[PDB]
Order: sequence, then C-alpha cells, then structure tokens
Amino acid sequence: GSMIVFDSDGDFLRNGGTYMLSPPNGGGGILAAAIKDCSLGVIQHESYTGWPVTISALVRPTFISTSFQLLLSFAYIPPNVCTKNSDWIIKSSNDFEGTVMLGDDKNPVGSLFFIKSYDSSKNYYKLVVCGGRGDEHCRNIGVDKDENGYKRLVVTEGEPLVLQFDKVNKGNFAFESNLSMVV
Repeated sequence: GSMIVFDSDGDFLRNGGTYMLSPPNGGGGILAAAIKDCSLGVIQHESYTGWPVTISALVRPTFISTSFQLLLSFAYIPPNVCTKNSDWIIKSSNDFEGTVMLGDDKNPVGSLFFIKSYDSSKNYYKLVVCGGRGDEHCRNIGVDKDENGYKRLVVTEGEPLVLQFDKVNKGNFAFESNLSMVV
C-alpha cells in the first residue's frame, strides 16, 4: 500500500535526502567494513553512530513513497583501498541468499530497494529487495553474523532490520572515531 515515509520527527521523507539509519531496537549504527583486492560490506555495529544514507527514487517527486524503487548510497565513506563508490548493492554469498555490499570502482549504480512499513503506529520501517519485474520474490534486509564476527546486512526471509530515519545530527556524525573504517 503506497504511503509516504516519515522521518523520526514525523516529517515526510525527502527524495534525494540524507538520513541516519536509526534502529529502534538497538544493535548500533550502520556503516561498512573491509571484506578481503578488497570490497566493503555494509554492517551494523555497537558503539557506532554510523554513516548517513542518501536515498533517491527513480522519479523526481519531493517525497518518498513506500511504493518507490530506491537507490541507496552512503553520504560518507572513509578513504580506502577497496572502492571509490558508496552505492549499496546486493551480491551473492556462500553463507546467505545475499549481503549488502558497496559497489566496486566499476559499478557506481547500486541495487534497487524499497522502504516498507514495519510498524505504522510507531513509524518503523524495513528495507526490502525484489527481483524479476521489480516487485517479485521480495526479501527483507536483516542482520546476521558472518564467520568473522561482523553483523552483516543480509538478504533474508527472516526478521528484518527495523529502522527509523533520523535527520542528520552534525555532531554525532562528524566525530572522528565514528568516521574511521571498522577493523
């Protein structure tokens, strides 16, 4: 059901806007870690505020609807030897149906996501990815641990990563320790 997404303040989510992903049920912020040349995988991690995400629809209205296919990119990544790009993309895995990675130097356009309602009462949302014609074989984005202890954002039919979208706090974000890659 097509409805407009709200940020944590109750304002309409803006197309092309940048928001801090804020899981209401704990676990920490969203950022990336190197997966060994090397590629960056999107992770959740305690004691990290995380990096803001820029959210853009394929059409140009001012506000985002749950029915819109979306491109997601980190508004910040640290200098690194893995990739120049920050677009979220889905890649296969020997451990999951898929995981959320960042595009390498040759794939600057990422995968298509939807923001779907999780709890209408509290304005909680989740991310889903679909295939085929655009809305087929849909899967949740959840969180799960890989062999090396990273809480990876994964494609799954299991319980999703629950989210709110916070307007960017310029303090919590710019903290130098928050801006370094997770090792």
